[PDB]
Amino acid sequence: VYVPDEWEVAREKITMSRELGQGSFGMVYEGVAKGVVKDEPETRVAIKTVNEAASMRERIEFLNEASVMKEFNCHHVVRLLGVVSQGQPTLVIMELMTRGDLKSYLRSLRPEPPSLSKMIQMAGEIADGMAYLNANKFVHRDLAARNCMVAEDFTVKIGDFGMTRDIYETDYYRKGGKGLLPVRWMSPESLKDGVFTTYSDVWSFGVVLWEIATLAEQPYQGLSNEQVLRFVMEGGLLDKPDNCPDMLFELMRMCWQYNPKMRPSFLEIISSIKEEM
Ligand SMILES: C[C@H]1C(=O)N(c2ccc(SC(F)(F)F)cc2)C(=O)N1Cc1ccnc2[nH]ccc12
Ligand code: NI
Repeated sequence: VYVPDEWEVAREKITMSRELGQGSFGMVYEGVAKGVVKDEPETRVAIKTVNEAASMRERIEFLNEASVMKEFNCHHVVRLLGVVSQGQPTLVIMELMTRGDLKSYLRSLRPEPPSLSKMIQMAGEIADGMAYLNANKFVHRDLAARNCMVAEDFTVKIGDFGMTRDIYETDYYRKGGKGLLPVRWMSPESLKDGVFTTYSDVWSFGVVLWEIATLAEQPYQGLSNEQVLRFVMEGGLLDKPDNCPDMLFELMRMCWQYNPKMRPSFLEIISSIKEEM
């Protein structure tokens, strides 16, 4: 969009309530949208916005990125509901994930022993999505607990809040003063040669596993960003989390195989888990 399609919807249908946080292209809100889900009058939505400052060509960056999600149909990726293109506010509508990001959820559980089952359950839902994504030649590049989203019924879905929430600023290194990088989630090949594949994603899934087991500790805590680079690229791995089940630690190690070709497909992982069930 360029070229509005059947996805285009009316600004009037979309009422915005409170804020969620800062997206790459502008703020993001809670809200409600009528006639966007069939057999359903009203729908709780995340309204993503561009900026009353940033003009046409970075307003197109935004829409054409969301044009990619039109292809998608996984109950385990966050759903595009519509677009609002013609008009100065310029916003995208998305199924509202009501329990927020998975890092926040896991941290909300700290201050009071999560079942192998519960964790295997989540890890399976996460791989469902990533399996679909990588199926459709889509490589996420920032798979992390902070980009997994939780539903009213505790279902996990792959999303992407972007690299720019105040709340997770310690999760990004500005390497070279070039882009923000999730250096703690990145494969040695992503770190050295800037290589991003479906297996760069399987590396980050292993880190997410680690996050699930730790109720979202900072990976490689006690290492500065430059030291993580050095550590991982030089063959270095994360330690087995305290009270981590073996099932789970051994997935993480398959995901952290140095040589990307030795790591498994999300399909391999879904297979691997779905026996333990
Ligand atoms: C910022 C908005 C958004 O644009 N995305 C998103 C971006 C790309 C894809 S496609 C991919 F998963 F990457 F493959 C999916 C979702 C989100 O997750 N968002 C956050 C979000 C969505 C819903 N409910 C929420 N609650 C609290 C936050 C929140
Ligand atoms: Ni499911």
